[PDB]
Amino acid sequence: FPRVKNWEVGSITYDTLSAQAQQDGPCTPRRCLGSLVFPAPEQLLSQARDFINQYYSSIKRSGSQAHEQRLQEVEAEVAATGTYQLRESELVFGAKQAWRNAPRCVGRIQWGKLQVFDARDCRSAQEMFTYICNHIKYATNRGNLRSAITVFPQRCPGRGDFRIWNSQLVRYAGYRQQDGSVRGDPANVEITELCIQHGWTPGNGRFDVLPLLLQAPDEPPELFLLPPELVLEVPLEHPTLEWFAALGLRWYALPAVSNMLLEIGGLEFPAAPFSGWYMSTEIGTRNLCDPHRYNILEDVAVCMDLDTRTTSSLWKDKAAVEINVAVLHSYQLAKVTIVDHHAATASFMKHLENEQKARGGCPADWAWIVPPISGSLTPVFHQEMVNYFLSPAFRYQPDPW
Amino acid sequence: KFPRVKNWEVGSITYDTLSAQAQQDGPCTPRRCLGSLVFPPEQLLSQARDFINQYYSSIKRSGSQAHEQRLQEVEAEVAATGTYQLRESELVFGAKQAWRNAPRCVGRIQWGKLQVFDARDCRSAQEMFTYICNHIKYATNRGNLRSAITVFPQRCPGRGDFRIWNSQLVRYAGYRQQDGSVRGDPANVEITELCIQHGWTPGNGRFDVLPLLLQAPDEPPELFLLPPELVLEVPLEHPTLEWFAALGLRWYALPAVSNMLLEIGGLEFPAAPFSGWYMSTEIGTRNLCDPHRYNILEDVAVCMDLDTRTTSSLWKDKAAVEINVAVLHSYQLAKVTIVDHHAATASFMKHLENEQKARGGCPADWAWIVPPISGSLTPVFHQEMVNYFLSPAFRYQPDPW
Ligand code: HEM
Ligand code: HEM
Ligand SMILES: Cc1cc(N)nc(-c2cc(CN3CC(F)(F)C3)cc(F)c2F)c1
Ligand SMILES: Cc1cc(N)nc(-c2cc(CN3CC(F)(F)C3)cc(F)c2F)c1
Ligand SMILES: C[C@H](O)[C@H](O)[C@H]1CNc2nc(N)[nH]c(=O)c2N1
Ligand SMILES: C[C@H](O)[C@H](O)[C@H]1CNc2nc(N)[nH]c(=O)c2N1
Ligand SMILES: [Cl-]
Ligand SMILES: [Cl-]
Ligand SMILES: [Gd+3]
Ligand SMILES: [Gd+3]
Ligand SMILES: [Gd+3]
Ligand SMILES: [Zn+2]
Repeated sequence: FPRVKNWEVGSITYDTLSAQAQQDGPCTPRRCLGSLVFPAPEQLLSQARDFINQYYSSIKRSGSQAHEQRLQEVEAEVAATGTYQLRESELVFGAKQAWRNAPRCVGRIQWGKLQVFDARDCRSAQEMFTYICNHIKYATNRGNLRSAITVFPQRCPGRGDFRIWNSQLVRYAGYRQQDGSVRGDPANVEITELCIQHGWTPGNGRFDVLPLLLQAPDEPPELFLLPPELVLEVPLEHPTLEWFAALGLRWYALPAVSNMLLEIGGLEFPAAPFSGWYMSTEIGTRNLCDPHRYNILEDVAVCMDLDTRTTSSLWKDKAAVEINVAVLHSYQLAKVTIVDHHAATASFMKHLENEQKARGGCPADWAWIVPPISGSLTPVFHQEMVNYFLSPAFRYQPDPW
Repeated sequence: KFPRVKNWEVGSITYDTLSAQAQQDGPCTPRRCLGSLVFPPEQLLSQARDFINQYYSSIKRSGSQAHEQRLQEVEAEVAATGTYQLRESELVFGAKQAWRNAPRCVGRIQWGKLQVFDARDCRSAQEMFTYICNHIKYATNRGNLRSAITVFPQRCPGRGDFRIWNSQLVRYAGYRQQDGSVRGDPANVEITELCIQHGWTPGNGRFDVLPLLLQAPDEPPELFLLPPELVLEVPLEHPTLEWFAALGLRWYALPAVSNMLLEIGGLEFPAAPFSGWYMSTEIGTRNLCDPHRYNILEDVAVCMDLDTRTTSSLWKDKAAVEINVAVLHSYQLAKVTIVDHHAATASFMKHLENEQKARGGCPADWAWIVPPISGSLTPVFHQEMVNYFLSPAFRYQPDPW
C-alpha cells in the first residue's frame, strides 16, 4: 500500500483504500498522465453486487437477511429485464458516495450533507425543466446556498437518454465576434451557437445567462429560458478600489454542473445536475483571469497603476489577488455563500483525516485540489495524495451533439 | 501508445512519442497515480551501449568509424575491468543530458549551457574541498551566475563512495531550543546536528552558513569551513516597504544541489554537485513562507498591517507577493542573477516547443513545474504534461548515514 507523507507536519499514512480501486486510470509504470484533464449482464451484476455490499455495510446490515435478499432481487431483475432499479435510500447513499469519491473536489468535507431530488419518474423535457427550476430555487435559497443533486431517469435499453446539453445550469453566453474575438465567456461559444441554432434570440452583453437545452429520450433538445428571478447574480466590486465596480463584472451564485454522468452500482444517470457553492478562486482566478476566459488581468493591473512592462514587478500576481478579494467581498456583501481557498483547503485536510480513519484513504487529484493561486500557502500543497477511481462516481461523458 | 497532450490556453495538441523510450519504471499504475509523491552484474553494458549510441547520434555520427570503435572499447574495458571510463566529451554530453531529462526542472531552456568540471582524478576530502571551492567561485562569478557541475569519481565495487553530506553547498543552520523549536532553517536541523557533532562551533544566528561535511571513500567525513568571501549572499529589502530590511532576512546567491546521484551510461556518480541560479519563488515562497521552513508570512503581514483575523482578507496571499517582490528587488539590486516565475515558465513553454521538434516530447512533472504561487497565471498551468524517466539522469539517493 502506498505510503503518503505530509511535508508540513512530517506525518505518514498508508492509503489502503486505493487497493480497492475498481476502474483503471491513465498512468503506467512507464509514464504518468496525472495532469491530463480528460484521461453485458455479468459485469452489471458484479458492479451492482459491490454497490449493494457498500450500501448494506453503511447501514450495519452486512451479511443480513435483507442484504442477501436484495442481492437476490437484483440478480433476478437483471436476469428478467437486463437492468434493475435502485431503492430510494440506495439512490441517496449512492449520490453521496459519488461526491465523496470525486478525486478533484476540494469541497468533500460536506459530502454527507446533500439534498437528493429523485426525478427518476420524469416523463418529458418539460417536466425536466420544472425539476431543474426547483433545484435552482432550493439550492440558491436566497443566497444561503444548499448542496443538492437532482437525479433524472437512468439509461435503459430501448430508450434514448435524458441529457442536459449545458455544461452548467447557469452559464454566460459567448458570442463569436465580427473580427474573430469573443464577447462574453469564451468557454461557452459552442453551447451559445447551439442555443441560437435552436431558436434562441441572442443577446450581445458580456454576462447574458444562457437558456437550457434539455433532451428527453429520442427527442431533439428543447429550449427553455430560465425565469430571471431564479438566477441569483452578484455584481462585482472591490472594497477599496472604487473604479473596480465600473468594470461592470458579475458572476452567478450557483455552480451547478449539469453535463456529468452519475454511475451507481453499474447503473448510469446521464442527467443528474449537482450544485454546491463556489470557492472564490474558481471565479476570481480561473473564470476572470484565464487568458482564454474573461482575461481581465492586464486591464485590472493597468487600472491599479502597476508596471505591466516587466514580469518581475509581479503585476500579474498583485492584480489577481485583488480580483479574488473583490469576489470574496462582493459575495459576502450580497450574502451569497462562498469559501476562500484557505478555508476550503483547511477543511479538505480535515476530510482526508476523517477519511483515513473511516476508509483507510481518500482518492484525491493533487493538481486539482491545490488552488490556482497561492498553492503552497495552503495545506494541501504539502500533502502527498493518491489518485484513483472508486464507484459510485461522477464521470465525464461526451457532449450529446 | 503515444499520449495525446493538449495545451488548454491555445487548443494545440502534440503527441509525446519520446515517452515510449522510458527506462526506470515510475511509481504509477493503471489502478492509482502517485505523481504527487516527492520520493516514490553486467547489465552495465546495455546501459553503456545505449548511452554511447545516444552520444554519436547527437553529433550526427551514428554508424561511423568512431562509433563502432568506441563500442568495442567500452566492451573491452568492461570485459577486462568490470566497468569503463567515460571520455571527457561523453561526460560533458551526459551531464547536459541528465539536466535535460530532469522532469522537475523548469530551467531546462538552459540545458545546453553548462560548465562541467571533471574531478574524476580526485582523492581525499581536501581535494574535494578545493574542487568545490573552484566550482562555487566559478559559478558565483561575482553575481553573474553560471551553471556548472563538478563530477567526482564514479562509484566502484569494493570501495566506498565520494559523498557530500550537505544537501546543498550553501545551507543555513537550524538550531533546536530549550523548547524544541528551531532558530534558523528547520530543513537543516539534522545536518546542523551532524556538523556540531563533528567539531563545528555553532553560531547563534538565524542565517549561519553551515560548514561542509565531505567524505572520501571509506573515510569519516571532514568538516570544512567555507571561505566567507566565497559565499555570496543578498540582504533582503523591499522597494517601498522601508521596514522590510529591519526583518534582517538574507538568502544566498548560489543554489547548488550536492546530494543527488548522477548516472550516465550505467555509471554512477554519488558526488556530482550542480548549480544554476534561483527562481525567485524558491526563496520568496517556499524557503521563506513554508510553515516548516522560515515561516515568516504572518510576521510580514503584521508589518503590513493586514487583517490576519480572517482568511478571506487574503492576507497570506498579499504578504507572500510582497516577499517575492522583495526577493526579486534585492537580487536585482545586488546584481545577482535571478528569474521570476513568470519569465521562467514562459521560457519552459519555449523549451517544450524546442524539445517537441528535437526529440518528440519532454518529460515534465506538472506539480513541480507549476510555481507555488500564481499557478494558473503561468502558461505551464494550462499545459498537459507527461512524466517519465530517461537516462542519463539525476537520481535521489539515501542520506550517507
Ligand atoms: C459544497 C461546496 C462545494 C465546493 C466548495 C466544491 C468545490 C469544488 C471545486 C473547487 C472543484 C474544482 C472545479 C474546477 O476547477 O472546475 C470541484 C470539482 C468537483 N466537485 Fe465539488 N464542490 C462543492 C460541492 C460539490 C457537490 C455537492 C458535488 C456533487 C454532489 C461536487 C462534485 C464535484 C465533482 C464531480 C467535481 C469534479 C468536476 C470535474 O472535474 O469536472 N462538488 N468541487
Ligand atoms: C540555470 C537556471 C536553473 C533554474 C532557473 C532552475 C530551476 C529549478 C527549480 C525551480 C527546480 C525545483 C526545485 C525545488 O522546488 O526545490 C529545479 C529542480 C531541478 N533542477 Fe533546475 N534550475 C536551473 C539549473 C539547473 C542545472 C544547471 C541543473 C543540473 C545540471 C539542474 C537540475 C535540476 C534537477 C535534477 C532538479 C530536480 C530536483 C529534484 O527533483 O528534487 N537545474 N530546477
Ligand atoms: C458542485 C460544484 C461546486 C463548485 N464549487 N464547482 C464546481 C465546478 C466543477 C467544474 C468541472 N468542469 C469540467 C471541467 F473539467 F471542464 C471543469 C467546473 C466548474 F466551473 C465548477 F464550478 C461544481
Ligand atoms: C540547480 C538548481 C537550481 C534551482 N533554481 N533550484 C535547485 C533546487 C532543487 C531542489 C530539489 N530538492 C529535493 C527536494 F525535494 F528535497 C528539494 C532543492 C532546492 F532547494 C533547489 F534549490 C537546483
Ligand atoms: C493541464 C492541467 O491539468 C489543467 O490546466 C488543470 C490543472 N488543475 C486544475 N485544477 C482545478 N481545480 N481545475 C482545473 O480546471 C484544473 N485544470
Ligand atoms: C506533496 C507535494 O508533492 C510536494 O509538496 C511537492 C509539490 N510540488 C513541488 N514543486 C516544487 N518545485 N518543489 C517542491 O518541493 C514541491 N513539493
Ligand atoms: Cl464556474
Ligand atoms: Cl533552496
Ligand atoms: Gd480607494
Ligand atoms: Gd475600459
Ligand atoms: Gd507601524
Ligand atoms: Zn500518475
